[PDB]
Amino acid sequence: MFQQLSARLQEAIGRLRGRGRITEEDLKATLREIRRALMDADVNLEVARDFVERVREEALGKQVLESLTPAEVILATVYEALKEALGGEARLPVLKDRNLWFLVGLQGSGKTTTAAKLALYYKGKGRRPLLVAADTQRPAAREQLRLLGEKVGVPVLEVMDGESPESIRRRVEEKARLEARDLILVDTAGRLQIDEPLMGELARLKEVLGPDEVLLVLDAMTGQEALSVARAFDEKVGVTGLVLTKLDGDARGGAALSARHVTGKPIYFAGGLEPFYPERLAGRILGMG
Ligand SMILES: [Mg+2]
Repeated sequence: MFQQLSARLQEAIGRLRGRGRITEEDLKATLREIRRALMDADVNLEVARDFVERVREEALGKQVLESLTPAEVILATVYEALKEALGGEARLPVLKDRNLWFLVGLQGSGKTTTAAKLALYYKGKGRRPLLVAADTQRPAAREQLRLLGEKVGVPVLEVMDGESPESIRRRVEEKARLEARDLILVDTAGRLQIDEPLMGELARLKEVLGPDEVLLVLDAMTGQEALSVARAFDEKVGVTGLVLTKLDGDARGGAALSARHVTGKPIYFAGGLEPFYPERLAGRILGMG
């Protein structure tokens, strides 16, 4: 995962291998190399700085300068720091008896596909999901979700053009009652960029529907821009967790590695969609697969 970063971290660590004890300047050099590798992978500057300080403190705590196999001590330390940067421990949203979640994000994030994949994931766990195609301006966005629902075997309520949030609420409620739906996944409007009309409509929909989770879907390939998108969605709408898509196309990793620090939000899922496992990703970056 994250090809360029992975190669650079592995090389930085491997440079230390089979050479016996290393010097302080050797360690500092290695840290500077890791820092540059993170920077080049579009990790947020402060995240990268904190990461290497963490590694250094942890490595020195493990007596790296006395070690006869310092590369292994570095490897361990970097693994942990990666784990932590990525979220520490696997996290998922809390289901209750009934749940109504928003998916938010830019057109291009994979939001709509993600909504359908999440519905399938939770159907496999025994929930009874309902997809809601909530774009009140674009019939094609609603049709997209309708087709995906048919593919995954999950019902889809399509909002009407210009439908009020209150009417959406009523129709969703009705359908959920008639169909015993217990997980309502609202695919909100996707647009190419953030603007005030979008935000205001999302914020209003949120006031009226009262979602228990707001999942922000981000194309990881956008790098740091994703986290600026995240901050904007959080400030203007309010997010509870992230879904990162297109991780397999991301050679860099900066968004994943920076999200916890920058946004304070968990990465729930990774995009054909699985719960996000920070430890697995940390291993993959380091070549343990
Ligand atoms: Mg308000």
